[PDB]
Amino acid sequence: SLAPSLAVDSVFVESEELTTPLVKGYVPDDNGKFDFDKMLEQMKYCGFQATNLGLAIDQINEMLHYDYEPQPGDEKKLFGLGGGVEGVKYKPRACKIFLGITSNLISSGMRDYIRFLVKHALVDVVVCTAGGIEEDFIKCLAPTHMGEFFHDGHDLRKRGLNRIGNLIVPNKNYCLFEDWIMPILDKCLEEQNTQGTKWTPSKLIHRLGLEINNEDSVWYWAAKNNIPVYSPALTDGSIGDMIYFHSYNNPGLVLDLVEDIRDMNNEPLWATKTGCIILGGGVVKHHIMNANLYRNGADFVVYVNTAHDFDGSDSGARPDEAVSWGKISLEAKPVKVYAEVTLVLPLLVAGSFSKFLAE
Amino acid sequence: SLAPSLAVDSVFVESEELTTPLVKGYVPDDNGKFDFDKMLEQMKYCGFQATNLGLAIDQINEMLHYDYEPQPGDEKKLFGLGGGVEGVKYKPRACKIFLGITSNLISSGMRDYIRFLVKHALVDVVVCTAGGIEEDFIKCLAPTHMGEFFHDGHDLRKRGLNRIGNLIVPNKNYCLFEDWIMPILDKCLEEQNTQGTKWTPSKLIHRLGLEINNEDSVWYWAAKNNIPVYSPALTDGSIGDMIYFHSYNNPGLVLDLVEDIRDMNNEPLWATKTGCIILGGGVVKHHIMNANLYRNGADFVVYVNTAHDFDGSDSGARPDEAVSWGKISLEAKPVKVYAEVTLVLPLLVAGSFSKFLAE
Amino acid sequence: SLAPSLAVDSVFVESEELTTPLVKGYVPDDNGKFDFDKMLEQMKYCGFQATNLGLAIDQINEMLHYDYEPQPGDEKKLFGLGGGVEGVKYKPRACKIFLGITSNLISSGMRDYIRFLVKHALVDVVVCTAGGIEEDFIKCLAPTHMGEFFHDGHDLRKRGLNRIGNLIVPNKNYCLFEDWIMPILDKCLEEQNTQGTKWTPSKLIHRLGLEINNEDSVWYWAAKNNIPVYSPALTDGSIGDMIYFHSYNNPGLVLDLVEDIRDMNNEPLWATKTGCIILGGGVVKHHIMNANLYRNGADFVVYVNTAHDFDGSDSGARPDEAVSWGKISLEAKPVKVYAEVTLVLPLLVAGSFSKFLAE
Amino acid sequence: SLAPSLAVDSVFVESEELTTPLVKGYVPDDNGKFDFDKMLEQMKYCGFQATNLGLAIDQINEMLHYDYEPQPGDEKKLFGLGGGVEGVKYKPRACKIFLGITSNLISSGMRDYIRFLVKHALVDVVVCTAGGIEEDFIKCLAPTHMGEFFHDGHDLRKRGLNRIGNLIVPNKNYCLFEDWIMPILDKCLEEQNTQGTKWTPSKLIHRLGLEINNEDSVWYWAAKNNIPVYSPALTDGSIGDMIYFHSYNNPGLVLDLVEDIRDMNNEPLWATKTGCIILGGGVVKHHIMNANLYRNGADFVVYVNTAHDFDGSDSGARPDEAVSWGKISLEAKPVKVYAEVTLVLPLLVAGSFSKFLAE
Ligand SMILES: NC(=O)c1ccc[n+]([C@@H]2O[C@H](COP(=O)([O-])OP(=O)(O)OC[C@H]3O[C@@H](n4cnc5c(N)ncnc54)[C@H](O)[C@@H]3O)[C@@H](O)[C@H]2O)c1
Ligand SMILES: NC(=O)c1ccc[n+]([C@@H]2O[C@H](COP(=O)([O-])OP(=O)(O)OC[C@H]3O[C@@H](n4cnc5c(N)ncnc54)[C@H](O)[C@@H]3O)[C@@H](O)[C@H]2O)c1
Ligand SMILES: NC(=O)c1ccc[n+]([C@@H]2O[C@H](COP(=O)([O-])OP(=O)(O)OC[C@H]3O[C@@H](n4cnc5c(N)ncnc54)[C@H](O)[C@@H]3O)[C@@H](O)[C@H]2O)c1
Ligand SMILES: NC(=O)c1ccc[n+]([C@@H]2O[C@H](COP(=O)([O-])OP(=O)(O)OC[C@H]3O[C@@H](n4cnc5c(N)ncnc54)[C@H](O)[C@@H]3O)[C@@H](O)[C@H]2O)c1
Repeated sequence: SLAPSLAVDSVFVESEELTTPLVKGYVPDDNGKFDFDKMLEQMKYCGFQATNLGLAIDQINEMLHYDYEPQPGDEKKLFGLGGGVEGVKYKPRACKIFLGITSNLISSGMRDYIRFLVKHALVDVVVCTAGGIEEDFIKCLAPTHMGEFFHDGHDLRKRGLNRIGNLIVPNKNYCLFEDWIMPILDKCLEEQNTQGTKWTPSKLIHRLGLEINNEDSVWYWAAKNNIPVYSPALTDGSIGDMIYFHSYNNPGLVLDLVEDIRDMNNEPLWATKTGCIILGGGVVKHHIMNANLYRNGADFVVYVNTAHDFDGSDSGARPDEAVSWGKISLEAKPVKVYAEVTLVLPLLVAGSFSKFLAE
Repeated sequence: SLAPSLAVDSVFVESEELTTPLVKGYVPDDNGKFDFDKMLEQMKYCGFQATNLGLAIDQINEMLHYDYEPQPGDEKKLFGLGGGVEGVKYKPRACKIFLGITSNLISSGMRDYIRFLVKHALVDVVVCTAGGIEEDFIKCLAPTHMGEFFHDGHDLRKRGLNRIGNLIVPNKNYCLFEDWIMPILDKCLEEQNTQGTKWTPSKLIHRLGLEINNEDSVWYWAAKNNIPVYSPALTDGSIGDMIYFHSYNNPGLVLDLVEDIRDMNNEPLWATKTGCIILGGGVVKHHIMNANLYRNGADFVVYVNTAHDFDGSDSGARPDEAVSWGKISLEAKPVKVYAEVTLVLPLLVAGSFSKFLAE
Repeated sequence: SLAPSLAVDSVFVESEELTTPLVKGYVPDDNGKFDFDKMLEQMKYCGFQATNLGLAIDQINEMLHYDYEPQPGDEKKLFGLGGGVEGVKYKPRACKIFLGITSNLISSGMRDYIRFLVKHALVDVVVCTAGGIEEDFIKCLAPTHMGEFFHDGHDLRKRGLNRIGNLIVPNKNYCLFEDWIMPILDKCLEEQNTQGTKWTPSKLIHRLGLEINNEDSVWYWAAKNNIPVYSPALTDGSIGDMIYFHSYNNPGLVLDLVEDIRDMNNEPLWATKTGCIILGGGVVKHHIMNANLYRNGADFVVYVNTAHDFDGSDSGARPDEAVSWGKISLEAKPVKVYAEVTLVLPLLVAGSFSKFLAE
Repeated sequence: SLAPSLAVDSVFVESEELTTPLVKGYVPDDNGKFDFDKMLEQMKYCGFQATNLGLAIDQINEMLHYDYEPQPGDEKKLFGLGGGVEGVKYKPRACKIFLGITSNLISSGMRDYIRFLVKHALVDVVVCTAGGIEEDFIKCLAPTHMGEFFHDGHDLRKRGLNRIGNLIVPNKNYCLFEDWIMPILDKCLEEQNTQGTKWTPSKLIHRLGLEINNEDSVWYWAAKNNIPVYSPALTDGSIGDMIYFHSYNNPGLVLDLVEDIRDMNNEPLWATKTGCIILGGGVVKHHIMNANLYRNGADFVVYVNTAHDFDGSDSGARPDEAVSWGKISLEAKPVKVYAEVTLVLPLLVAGSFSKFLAE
């Protein structure tokens, strides 16, 4: 017959002519050569989350390269200056950068990428939950092993093997942590009692960083570079266990949240611009983004996480939700990559931080 | 031709005869009648997450009905006794029950289901992040409104409308919270200074529950029933904001984590059995499950959350991972429902808690 | 000191006064009674996906109750008339309804809810992938059993036990299917050869429905009610296996896609309005939504699935994407519930289809 | 006091000493240099999905390098020989390789990586849904543009702009496709009528590949290298639309599934070993894995997809489920990467296919 006219008209509508960029991947070379830099450059034009990874690289580079001319009479406010450690290259920046990491990222090999950022003061403030605090120190005492996601936990428990995803922390590691930290907690309580020291999570994490005295440790580098590290639920993990058992041997330690919320929420107020790089969700994400409401919004933003907004969670909220709160500025152009961080962070570092440090 | 013999042999293997239950849904009645009780009863045999919901109902009923005969010379250790509020039905239990909730569940209408559990002391300890603490009190001052997931946050911010998923909290609600809480913080600091009171998150949440003095509030009922509520990152939210601004008007408040980790981790040690019901992930999940390591494992367990274990997160970890740590006992038969809680909790309550209370 | 003025101004902005509905859950009764109808009624005001479930119930009720006055000279075009089966209640409708289901929903106990809809001609066209076609017939020969998600597949294979999620299909079930279907395929090929019959997936599924001749079967009811069932990849499953082995014993069967794409894409063109209810994603979702482009868009739409749009997949695309294509009309108000269907479909049926049938 | 002895004993259990590999990331160089090869090499030891990506690279390299000594009297059965195109490097292999791709991967820039594999006959059989068939040809006529996930579909439709995730296909592209394909369908129907040609999806896709006659096209290279391409729902997309409208101008085309299920399910039976690389889920995943049941299982397997098994879907099923069916051999060591393919495929190619081609 003749096809229905409504179908013809609906399937074959006219379209606007577009001048936007085109979708195009990197073409691997016909001789087997593989150009990683062209691969990385084309991610922005590959679509779906590869495109968001490219936009996130762009966003971090805007943080690293932001500059301005101070108002008459003002001096320039700079960040990333470092703690003057011999031989360590630092690069001053006009944008202050906050890093949030979930604890499992320190369990993973991302620890080595994060350490690189903190060693060179390429971020200025870190928020990390308690697991990521303690496991950085524990890794200076004993390693975490490769395992598998599907191995019966009954068998692991009978062997004293604690599972974190497809990783294994033998429980002996925590006995070694106990041996290391108990004399430090004794000294901290002695200083509280005799010198009036008022402990908070950030002050304790600074002290533990100096104590571990080991260049393999992220929080050692944070302490050496005077990078504050906040962790308002610092007792939610093995450090909490150590505080628990310590307190029956030596009672009276106080760990205060109030001083640390003053200090955290004041962190974004001096800088001309702030950038936030949030790897994972939960407390570290809300703590950083809420602090940035105090300056009427973060100016540059990257989220990388596996959450989605359909459950109403803070973890899953899009950057757009944070705009409604004032936690992201009205002028920002934020980026979320929907991905597991171990697949993403290495290429983010290659495309932004490392290139910047090489200038 | 003749089909390949390897294909014949591989496609048509013999099978073992099984005596396990059969998959079978509820058959709605041909006249339009719908029997919700038969619907609920058949979930266990429907497959996929409906089956897990049925198993979770079974698991909670095992918590509610667990009983034992004390050893010679011992008395029976009971829970769920309540605070003797007039007219309120309570039901003593030999299993102690921990409830963990993410903050957004209090933003949602799940607040009414959770309030029911706390009012009747059908749970004994709650862990809830700061958002769920404050928004329960705020809802006694002003309501949260229905919105949508896709409404530009630039427009919302210009209108002072804070978005939580598809919900809206007008910022005026937080000004009302400020008016309500500032005199309380003044009094708490006065008691710290003159009576030596040592504030912790759980002690403060108890006090705020009594202060709101309103039967619509979950944490009012927790305080009246002497149900401890822990929240180790209590500053990660609007209460943190209020503490911040209060502290410039009236400095010196201390909010201690150490006493609260002693108290939290001792909560599981008296009971003959413990059950854990964890709605959502993050801090509330780790805090409860880790506490239960101190008794060598929780005995009954239900998780309901939208996370998955592939990212190595604590939120996404299966119950099997907690077994490896000793946080779930070797003899437990735990259940996870992979689902958004607002779709699940009402039917869990119908199938377990409500039926129990009606006995 | 004095708190920073920028922080004061940013945290305490003024807000617009709102007249939108309020978030409010159902309050279970203090004596243990549980009112499922009030539970269901309040889902719309509970937030997150409970709200979307309430909106989806509303959307389906709009399909079931849509009515109009024909233009002068026209008669009213009605659907849901049924096939005149004795004793079966039917309810004519002016909105034509398409149902899409993934194969695993027939493996599950949702088979009983879907059968209810098809028996009463509460939907007019179904699209279902091959697994859901064959397993409906197989369940008339032998049942599917309950199993578990975590049981080593090496052990299951050695026992001839095929796993579908937490369900088990003993391989003997497929040998029984072979015995049942081979004489039918013989007859179909005989009719092709002697009567010129031109087989398509929808024509074959109709024939298999009549052959099974069993009121337990969804596709039996579809055939009796002259509900077309499309499945353009009908060979992607056990029916494909049976066609394969049959063809070496008796070659020449032809199964044509061309006639079936004419017939599928013409299905939406007569009705005054169309509604689409898509349970799961993949082929069934694209096939139905694309067909509705031929009328310039579906008028009412519900999606229920576990996919997300971040991967660019057709499965994960929001209704908004289908609007851009013309597959959903510009005036529609579509609804997606982000959830596993076994947790959702029973309450959708209770709130819409069953209530409608009871009128 | 003294800490409870049960807590001491439970928190500080003894652990087995392990000899398994250690978690360790790549350490970016302190001068800003970034070694992509060491990055890639360390993924296996980074944890979570980076580890699975490393294992997937290993699995593909096992496919590419598998070799064997034929039994006495047999000759070696080889694959990847190519179609003798001048200048194109091919590498014979004893393992036959199946590639499955969802349609959106051809919409994306992954088209360029996939084309590389097909051009060099580094895979032997492809299964791709209809969207990925047509959009490869359409891209030879007009490009796909970059867009965004959040742009109102009402506005896009009024402009004739079809959205695929964050990509845009102007509808004019489909009018150009119509102009290109209608004379081909005319000729195919002429050959059916005058020469008895029996069209199937794979035979049509071969013909369209030769017709486009363009080295930018994946399916051109498949046809030139005699790589069969299966697509049992080939009408589920724009090719289906074109067949629809063509059939009213020129009726009688038949597109048969039966011959194509014989041919697909026979593809795995000759090779000494088979490997399956499945990018995305749905039909392409089931079609390939089910075919491999016919040889009693695939020997090497990589899945990369964003699905999870909790919904019982075929898309979300772990490799372990396919073992239960016999679709994966009992001796295989399969790998799934839980990730969006655009973030994963480039590094899979760099680590396996490209290195292999360079030998
Ligand atoms: N994970 C550990 O190693 C460990 C150890 C001890 C204590 N804990 C405690 O558990 C509690 C909760 O842990 P948490 O705050 O680190 O967050 P979490 O593990 O609850 O994760 C929060 C969300 O962040 C996202 N996320 C997590 N890992 C991701 C990844 N690799 N890639 C992308 N997104 C990811 C996910 O959406 C997840 O749901 C903390 O208080 C922590 O101290 C954790
Ligand atoms: N959400 C709010 O209303 C709000 C308000 C103020 C502050 N905050 C703060 O954000 C921080 C993180 O929030 P959080 O600890 O409540 O958890 P979260 O929002 O980070 O969620 C943790 C994980 O729990 C799961 N989850 C969340 N909601 C779920 C749901 N409805 N159904 C099933 N699973 C769900 C998800 O996997 C999610 O990734 C807290 O410190 C909180 O105080 C939240
Ligand atoms: N699953 C079986 O029982 C079975 C048996 C034989 C053959 N197959 C074949 O596998 C192929 C692919 O299967 P399919 O088309 O049914 O879809 P699928 O299993 O590939 O699912 C497609 C998407 O739909 C969503 N989905 C699936 N189940 C869901 C659920 N319970 N709740 C919410 N969303 C859900 C998910 O996002 C999933 O990724 C088909 O050709 C089918 O014939 C399946
Ligand atoms: N997507 C298009 O461009 C397009 C165009 C026309 C027609 N269609 C039709 O839609 C139907 C369904 O599409 P489909 O079979 O391609 O699969 P799908 O889009 O239904 O995806 C199936 C599952 O595969 C996984 N997946 C999809 N994209 C992924 C990604 N980038 N990374 C990781 N995992 C991913 C996801 O779990 C998804 O649920 C097909 O018949 C197709 O022809 C699609």
